[PDB]
Amino acid sequence: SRWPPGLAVMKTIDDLLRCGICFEYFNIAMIIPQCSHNYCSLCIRKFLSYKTQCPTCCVTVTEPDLKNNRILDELVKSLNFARNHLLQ
Amino acid sequence: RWPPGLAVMKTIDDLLRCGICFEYFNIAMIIPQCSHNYCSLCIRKFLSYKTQCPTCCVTVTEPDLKNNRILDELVKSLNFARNHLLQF
Ligand SMILES: [Zn+2]
Ligand SMILES: [Zn+2]
Ligand SMILES: [Zn+2]
Ligand SMILES: [Zn+2]
Repeated sequence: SRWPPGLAVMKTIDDLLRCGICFEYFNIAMIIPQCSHNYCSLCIRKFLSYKTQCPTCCVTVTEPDLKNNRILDELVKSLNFARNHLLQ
Repeated sequence: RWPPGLAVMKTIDDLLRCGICFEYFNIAMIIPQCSHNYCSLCIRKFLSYKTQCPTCCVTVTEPDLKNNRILDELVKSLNFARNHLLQF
């Protein structure tokens, strides 16, 4: 998941688009509205079945709180496309 | 903008642009019911005139809005990258 020579600066953006639970690019990104943290749907829903809190900041969170953060899905798709188009 | 080598990055630029002011998000707010995003001031001003999402027309009021803090970080990071890749 690396860029052509001289695009090391892209790492910051790549890192922002990765879930803190699984380290993969957001898959069906969900926001926790009370704290603005984001996770893959499956990742966060699995965590909340365990503990009803944000796995980053510890604020109380229940499953009905979660909302889709659709723009992150769009960004993941577009960044993957960009990266592959450049490596070509 | 991006040099020709990196023209594809315009796709990422486009996703970080507020649909009200056409500038990169400043203090991004998400409308949770529809997942569209706008600069905080842009959408709050719009809602004082018409209580709807500018893109999808669902009813929205100011108490609905939540910070989408990841977008501000993405804007900051992409600005850095762009400003250091002008001669790529
Ligand atoms: Zn995940
Ligand atoms: Zn949190
Ligand atoms: Zn705006
Ligand atoms: Zn909308």
